[PDB]
Amino acid sequence: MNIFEMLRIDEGLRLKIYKDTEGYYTIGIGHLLTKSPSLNAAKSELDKAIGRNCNGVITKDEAEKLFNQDVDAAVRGILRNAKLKPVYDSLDAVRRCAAINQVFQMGETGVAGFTNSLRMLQQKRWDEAAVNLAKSRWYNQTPNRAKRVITTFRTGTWDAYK
Ligand SMILES: Cc1c(N)cccc1F
Ligand SMILES: [Cl-]
Ligand SMILES: [Cl-]
Repeated sequence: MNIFEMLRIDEGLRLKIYKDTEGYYTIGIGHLLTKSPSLNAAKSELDKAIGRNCNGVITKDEAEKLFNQDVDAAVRGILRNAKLKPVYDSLDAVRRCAAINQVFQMGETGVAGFTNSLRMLQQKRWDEAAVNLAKSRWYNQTPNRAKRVITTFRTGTWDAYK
């Protein structure tokens, strides 16, 4: 198990523009295209990112290219965030994947609001952090996944990903 397999399981793979859990246009492996409700806006974004007129459709290699780039940006985002960085370096390798997962799904932002949890995770209070993490719109909106990520932070193993 690694980040890529992990995320591939949580986000799945689609070659055609689709709406994600929140209604936004996305493609590939959870690659958000835009929050606007204008599909055309989304197709433009698509083209821009792929660098070619896709007409809402892409290849597998293309999807995986976005994927790489996205995994990268995210970690990179973590590392650059002052509040994030320290927590992230205090973790073992599996838990790190869990951090990445969240940021990928929610942004530097979305996450920058889990202070209490962050702190708990930094103190290595697994069970506490996990209960904390669950008291969230995040868990309530996408429980199955959130469950997998939380079990991941709690245990430090890939059990939930089987
Ligand atoms: C999202 C996250 C968590 N949960 C813990 C440490 C760093 C980080 F970016
Ligand atoms: Cl791109
Ligand atoms: Cl879910």
